[PDB]
Amino acid sequence: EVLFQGPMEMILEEKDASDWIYRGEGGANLVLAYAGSSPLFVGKVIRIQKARRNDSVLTSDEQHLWRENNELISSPNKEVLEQRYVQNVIIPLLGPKHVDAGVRVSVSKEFLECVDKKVTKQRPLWRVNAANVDTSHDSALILNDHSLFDCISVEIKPKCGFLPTSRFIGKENMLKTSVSRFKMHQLLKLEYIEISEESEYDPLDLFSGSKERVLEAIKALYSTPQNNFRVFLNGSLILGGSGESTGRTSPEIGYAFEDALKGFIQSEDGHRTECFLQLVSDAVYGSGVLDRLLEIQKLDKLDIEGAIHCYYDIINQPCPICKEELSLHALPLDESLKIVKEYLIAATAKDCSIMISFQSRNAWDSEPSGDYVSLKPTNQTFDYKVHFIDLSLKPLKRMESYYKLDKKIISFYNRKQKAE
Ligand SMILES: O=P(O)(O)O[C@H]1[C@H](OP(=O)(O)O)[C@H](OP(=O)(O)O)[C@@H](OP(=O)(O)O)[C@H](OP(=O)(O)O)[C@H]1OP(=O)(O)O
Ligand SMILES: Nc1ncnc2c1ncn2[C@@H]1O[C@H](COP(=O)(O)OP(=O)(O)O)[C@@H](O)[C@H]1O
Ligand SMILES: [Mg+2]
Ligand SMILES: [Mg+2]
Ligand SMILES: [Zn+2]
Repeated sequence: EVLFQGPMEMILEEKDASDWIYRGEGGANLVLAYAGSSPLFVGKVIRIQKARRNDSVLTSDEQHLWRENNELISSPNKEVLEQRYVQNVIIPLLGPKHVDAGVRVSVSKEFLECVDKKVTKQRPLWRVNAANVDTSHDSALILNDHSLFDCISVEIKPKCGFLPTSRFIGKENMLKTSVSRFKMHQLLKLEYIEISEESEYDPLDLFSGSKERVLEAIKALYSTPQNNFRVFLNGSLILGGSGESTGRTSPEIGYAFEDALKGFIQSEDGHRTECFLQLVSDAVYGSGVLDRLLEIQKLDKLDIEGAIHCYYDIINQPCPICKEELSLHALPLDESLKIVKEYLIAATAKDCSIMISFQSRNAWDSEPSGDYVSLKPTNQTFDYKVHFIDLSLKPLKRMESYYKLDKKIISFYNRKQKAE
C-alpha cells in the first residue's frame, strides 16, 4: 500500500492548453476537441464560454421564472446552470437517450488565455472581432465528442420546423402562418450580407415526418450548407463552415467532398455522395429523434407576437406593444410565467443541433449495435448515434430582442413580397 493525496477537483493549469485544438464555435461558446493523450479527456471536447466584448448567474426575474427547481436557480456559475438545466429541465422532455449532459472542469484564468491565443488563427475574422474567450470563468464543460466512437459524423441545426397559429399574429403578419420563419429569415439575412444565396433548406421538410420530404431536406442541406450542415471525418471538417456559415456547395467542392467519401462509401466515382445522403436521411428519419424535438419547439404556443406580452408582465413593466389585448395581460401572473418559461424552453430547442456519428461495418473494428442503417445500393451496414448539442438556457431578456427580430423578419418579407 502507498499514500496519495485525498481526492481533489481537477484543475486545468496553464499547461494543459496545448492538448486542445480548435473545433467550431457559435455565438455563445467555444468548442475545442482533444488532441493529447490523458485517458480522461480522450474522446472528449472542452466547451469554453466567451464574452461579447460589450459585457449573478440568474437575474432576479430569472430566479422567479425557473423557481420550480431550487437546485437550478441556485447555480453558482453558468456551468452548473448549464448542467442543471439540461439535467432537470431538458432531459425530462427529451429523454436521456440522445443527450449526453455534461461534466464540469475547473480551469485557471491562465489556461483560458492560452486556449484563446491558440485558436485565434483558426477562428473566423468577425468571430474574433466580436468575442474573445471569457477568461474569468473558473469552470468549463467537458462533453463526449459526438463525431467519434474511420467515423463520418454530420451535424444538422434544424431550426424551427413548424408554423405558428396564434390568434395574436396580426393580419399584416399573415405570412407568418404559411411561410416558415426560416425562409423569411433568409431574406433578412441576405440584405445584411450574412449569406450569399438563399438556402434551399426548409425545416418543414425535415420536421414533416415524410421519409421523402426529409431526404429533400438533407439533399437541400448538402447543397446550401450555410451554418446548418456539417460533415466531419474523424474530428475534421470536410463539408460546411468552421465556426461560421459558408456559401453554397459548388462543382469544385462537391467533387472534392465526393472524392473524400472514398473507402467509407463503397460506390463508383460520382455515386458516393447521393449514397451518403440517403444514409444521413435514413439515420435521421429512422431514429425518430427529430419528432420529440419538434414537440419541445411547439411549446411556443403563442408565437413571440403573443408571448412578448407575458414577458412585460413578468418584468412588471407596462406593455409597449399594446396601443389604446387585455386577454393576455388579464392572466394570473402564474400563467404568464408559464408561457414565457415554455417560450424560453422552446427557444433552446429551435437553436439546438443534432450530431450523427457513423462506423461502417466494412471496417473490421465494427462493434455492431441495434441502431444502424442498411444502405441498400452498396450493401453496407452502418451503426450510428444521434445526440443533441447546444441545449443551453436562454436569457429572459432575449424576449424583447426576439420580438424586435421577428418584427424585422415579417416586416421585411412583407416588403419584398409587396414588390411585384
Ligand atoms: O451563430 P450561431 O451559432 O449560428 O447561433 C447564433 C445564436 O445563438 P446565440 O449564440 O445563443 O445568440 C442563435 O440563437 P439565439 O441566441 O439568437 O436564440 C441565433 O438564432 P436566432 O437569432 O434565434 O434566429 C443564430 O441565428 P441563426 O443561426 O441565423 O438562427 C445565431 O446568431 P448570430 O448570427 O448572431 O451568431
Ligand atoms: N459535444 C460535442 N461534440 C462534437 N462537436 C461539438 C460538441 N459540442 C459542440 N460541438 C461543435 O462545436 C460547435 C459549438 O457550438 P455550441 O456548442 O452549440 O455553442 P454555441 O452556443 O456557441 O452555439 C457546434 O456547432 C458543434 O459542431
Ligand atoms: Mg450552435
Ligand atoms: Mg447556445
Ligand atoms: Zn400588451
